[PDB]
Amino acid sequence: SIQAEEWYFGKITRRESERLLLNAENPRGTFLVRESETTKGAYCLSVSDFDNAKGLNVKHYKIRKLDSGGFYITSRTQFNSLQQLVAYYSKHADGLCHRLTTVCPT
Ligand SMILES: CC(=O)N[C@@H](Cc1ccc(C(C(=O)O)C(=O)O)c(C(=O)O)c1)C(=O)N[C@H]1CCCCN(Cc2ccc(-c3ccccc3)cc2)C1=O
Repeated sequence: SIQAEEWYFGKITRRESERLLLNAENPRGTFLVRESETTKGAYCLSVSDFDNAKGLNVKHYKIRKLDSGGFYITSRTQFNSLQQLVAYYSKHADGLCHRLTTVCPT
């Protein structure tokens, strides 16, 4: 269960995820997974980033889940679970702003 994961914030809004991720103490890759605000069945991976150009900022990546069982950000790279997906992105930046590092503080 996703509801078991400490990085799963469930039904929080996009604005709220930005409020939590825009904390000065968050290093790049601080993240949380929440429900998509407008796509039934989808989730969103909200991630903190930082560069001199934009300072501290947030990126939101939609996560799709097929009834066929696969979870993914890009259909080319699928996982059997949301947990496996988070594990993979904690080791690979790929198309993300930074590899996932630590769960977002509230
Ligand atoms: C309004 C907004 O924040 N849009 C997000 C997408 C998005 C997320 C959540 C909701 C949203 C919510 O906020 O709840 C909702 O679902 O309703 C909505 C929305 O408003 O509809 C839309 C966006 O454009 N993110 C960027 C994020 C930065 C990269 C650029 N890109 C395209 C992309 C390219 C590559 C990859 C990639 C990643 C890993 C590996 C390989 C490739 C992923 C995305 C994105 O999707």
